[PDB]
Amino acid sequence: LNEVIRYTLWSVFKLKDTLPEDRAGYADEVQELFDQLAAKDVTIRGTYDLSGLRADADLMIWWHAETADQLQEAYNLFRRTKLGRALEPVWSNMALHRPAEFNRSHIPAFLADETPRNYISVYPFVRSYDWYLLPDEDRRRMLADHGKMARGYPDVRANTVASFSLGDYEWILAFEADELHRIVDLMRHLRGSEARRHVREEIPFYTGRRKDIGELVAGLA
Amino acid sequence: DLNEVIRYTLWSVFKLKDTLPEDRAGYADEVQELFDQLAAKDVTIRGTYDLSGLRADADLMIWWHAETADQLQEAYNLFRRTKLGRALEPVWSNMALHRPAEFNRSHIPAFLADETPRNYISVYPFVRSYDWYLLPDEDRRRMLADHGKMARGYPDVRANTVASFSLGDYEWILAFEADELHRIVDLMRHLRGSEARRHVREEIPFYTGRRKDIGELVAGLA
Amino acid sequence: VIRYTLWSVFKLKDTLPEDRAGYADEVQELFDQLAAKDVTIRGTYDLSGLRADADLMIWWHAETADQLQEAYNLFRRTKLGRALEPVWSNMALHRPAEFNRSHIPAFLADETPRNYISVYPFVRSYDWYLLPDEDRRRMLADHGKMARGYPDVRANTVASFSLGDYEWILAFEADELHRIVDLMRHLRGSEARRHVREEIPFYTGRRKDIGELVAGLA
Amino acid sequence: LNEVIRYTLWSVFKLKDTLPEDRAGYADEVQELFDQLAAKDVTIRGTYDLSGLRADADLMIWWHAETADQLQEAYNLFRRTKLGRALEPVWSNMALHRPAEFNRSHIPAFLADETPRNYISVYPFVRSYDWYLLPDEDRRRMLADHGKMARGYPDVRANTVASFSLGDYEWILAFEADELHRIVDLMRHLRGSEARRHVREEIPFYTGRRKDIGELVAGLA
Amino acid sequence: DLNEVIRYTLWSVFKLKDTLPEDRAGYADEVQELFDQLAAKDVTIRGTYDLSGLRADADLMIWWHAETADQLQEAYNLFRRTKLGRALEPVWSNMALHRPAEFNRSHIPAFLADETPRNYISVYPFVRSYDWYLLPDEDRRRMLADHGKMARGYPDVRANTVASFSLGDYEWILAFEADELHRIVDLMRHLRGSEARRHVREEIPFYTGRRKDIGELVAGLA
Repeated sequence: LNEVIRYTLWSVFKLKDTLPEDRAGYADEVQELFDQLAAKDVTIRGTYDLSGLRADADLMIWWHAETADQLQEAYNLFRRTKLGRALEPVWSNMALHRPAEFNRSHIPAFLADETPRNYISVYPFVRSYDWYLLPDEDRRRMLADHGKMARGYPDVRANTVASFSLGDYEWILAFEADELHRIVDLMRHLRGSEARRHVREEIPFYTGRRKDIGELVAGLA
Repeated sequence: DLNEVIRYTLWSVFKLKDTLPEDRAGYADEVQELFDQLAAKDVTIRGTYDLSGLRADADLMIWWHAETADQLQEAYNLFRRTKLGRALEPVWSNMALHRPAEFNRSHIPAFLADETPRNYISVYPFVRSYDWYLLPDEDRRRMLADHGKMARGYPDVRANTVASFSLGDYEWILAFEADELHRIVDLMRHLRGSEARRHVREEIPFYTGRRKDIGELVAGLA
Repeated sequence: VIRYTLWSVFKLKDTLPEDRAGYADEVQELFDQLAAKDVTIRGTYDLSGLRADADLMIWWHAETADQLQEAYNLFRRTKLGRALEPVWSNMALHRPAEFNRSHIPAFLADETPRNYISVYPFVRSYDWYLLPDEDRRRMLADHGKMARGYPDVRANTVASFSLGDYEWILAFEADELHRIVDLMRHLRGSEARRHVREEIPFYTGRRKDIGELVAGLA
Repeated sequence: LNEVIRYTLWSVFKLKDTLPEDRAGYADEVQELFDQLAAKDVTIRGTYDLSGLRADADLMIWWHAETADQLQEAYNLFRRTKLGRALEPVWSNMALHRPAEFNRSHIPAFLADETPRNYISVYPFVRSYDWYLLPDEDRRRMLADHGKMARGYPDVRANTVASFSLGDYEWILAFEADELHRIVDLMRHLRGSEARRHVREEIPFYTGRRKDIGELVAGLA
Repeated sequence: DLNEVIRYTLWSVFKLKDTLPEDRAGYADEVQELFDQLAAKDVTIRGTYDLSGLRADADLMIWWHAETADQLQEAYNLFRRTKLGRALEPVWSNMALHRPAEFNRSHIPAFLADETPRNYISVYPFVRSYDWYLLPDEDRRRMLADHGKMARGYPDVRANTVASFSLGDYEWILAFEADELHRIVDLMRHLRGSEARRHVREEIPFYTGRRKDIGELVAGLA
């Protein structure tokens, strides 16, 4: 299973303005595309309401597929929908699942049968310049201690997917949880790991409520 | 006790797209109607704030809080449909939620304690050093205690430091309330003398302004 | 005691009209009504060409932040204001100096405005205010005496903690522009340059009557 | 071959909204211009689909000529096509092959005229302030040691081209391979090189699929 | 003695809002007329440069200098009123002023010594390290001398490094002219070997282009 090929693309959009007072068929059209996409092996793990938690983000789409190419096609197809034409691209990064350095049983929840949860917290990651230059023992230790420190939070599901030379980052992280504050306390608790001493960048956070494209479109302004 | 409530707090900053119209008759009223309706659910609107002139790309800040984030999201998009909302671009909207303090569980944000909101506010995000939370518990304790001790001469300035890890780009959203603006000024200058200042990576943007009823605010905006 | 001071920077949306008959008078009218209310318009400055995203600055002060907020919105309603984009607007408030209390901003001591200005924000190092008082006393005394040879450059350094993103806002006015330049360069030799995190953006420009300023702008 | 004066320019664009549904002339009119520029010595090594992998890029052009002025003319002409009047410029940096400091048979894989592969990732590069002040031995060793580390990845072609004072950066980098995941593993593997301690900037990344102009015009939204 | 002259130099960079019309009418000529009128008032226009393609956000540069800042501001606003001006938006406009070099009073920017503009320019701002001006004089004097020596193989590249403290965000504006673009590239990479490289905080954006008469500039542009 450390041998699948799967590309994950999280892509974030913001309303150009408000959606129209009459938005009949906006939701349905997008759902239509989401199904014929699901025909091909392009799965839409979730769409997400990001309104109000960020001023420049309103909608997120999590899709994954077997080639980067299929995602690119999906992205452009969405932008042709009547909804995508009322949105502006904001941030859209792709990552690719690779075997973990040490613990080869570490697997992202979207490749481990796990259910999508109510809330998501997505964000890129970039380590210090000498993270990967460290004596393997030091990095395996900090990476293991850091996983211990989170064993109290199995109600928060992790996706931690390599992204080197797919964009500006080293990793794209996604956290799934039914209770939003459990994500908060996880981050807060993990500020205690020694790994925190080897971080260059973890911005921007996009955090939202997983929703059906029907009520998502109705919720948006 | 209050350290066991779940209260999400949201600060939403807007700027005029350009100017309100000359006749702005329905604008404040329609917004007050929405605020009244949000108050029927437990969506409380602690205040609206005039930020114009104190920052070139901010004119209006709504402070609201509620039991789920979803109600804030709902309230937010509902605001953006009002006539006032359609004259405004979003600029900065960040959510936080009270978590128990680490050492002193009697530290409670003012909005949680149902304190009275004051005439002026300064809201700003906050990010600690990378090694702040890794420092041995004794050293973080006496820097957190010493800094609150330095604030004793300013009881008129009411803190609202709230956790925000993974709600957005920051660790903490801070909101200070006082009836005289220069006292916020004087508190920060004085707190520059606390040793915790050596454990700061980020603390901008600042959104400072005057608390106003929605009718007066909509009248005085360009 | 208690004077708030505001520097408001705008840039053209495009150009002004060819026929700009009303524009300067309308603004001068409002400046006159504000001076009645004790909202002082200390100057308007032409910033064009010296920065691509800035064309005019207004320096106004008053007894409360609120009067300035009100003045700022009134100005954005004029014809000239409606032809502008807000770029950078930051307030400060004088507080008595930490060490030498004769040291006060020029515009409180009522000195005349000079021909040119350069306005910029300031943020000191994280540990500047944690230093022993005698160290900060020495560095402030020394940086100030290095400036003895530039008595033609008037300072206005004004605390701005919690009003916006900065700790101080700085305004230098001199009759010859190059004198500001040489002052800056010479002070790069003060030890206090070791305790700086941020000192941009600079807005530098020519003091002009509002009439002359409207006509010269693109 | 370290004597050839060759300027190479990568030009990134993004859609202003979307192309029209009726895009008949679009892909053809561009392909004409490419034919003319190749009649001069303006080689167009590839067009690339960048969409979805970045929210603010959709199309990259990799061109190169004997003179920088030729590329400037090519650029303004392309911006005159119907496809070009449909794009905002996003990022366009030029570089120029100079001999290597130590190993003069390291030469960009594009003036050793090779084959453009399916996938490219392009990004700028700026070294630490003191990298060039290091004793020649130390910089020699690190560049050599980092070259060894990429032996396992010979299906990935390196172009790394000096850029000093043609723009903000010190080099432009382009990596091309037929299997996208191989660029990913190469970057990750190379984070173990000592030269990682002498890096100040390496972004934005532009990664995408080489495509023929007609196929690319049809794919974009 | 050129050290006692006062000469303000301004580089003004613009990008196209979209693309120029097909019918470029007297676009080139209206601008050339204004340059001539400015030339009459001792507003020298050393060069106009094609930036396009080498930077996605710049197509045109104007290098003009004069005896007062004010004259350059007027030139600038007048240029913006031309038909070409109305088809551009400003990107980056910085002014500088020659002041006597710290140690070697013979170092003089090329334009002030009335040398000939070459085919290619690269312009960029510069900001030194915080302690740069605080190093003991002989450390800084040695480092600048050595950096001079390292440039001796490049006399075909002319330097115009000029003080800009307080005129904008920087310490110096630098402008290098050469007849062959690759000589600039090579000088830069060669000077990375100077010790002064350890005392650098900022040196972007770079605007690098080809010197062109207004007419063919306006014609080659998109």
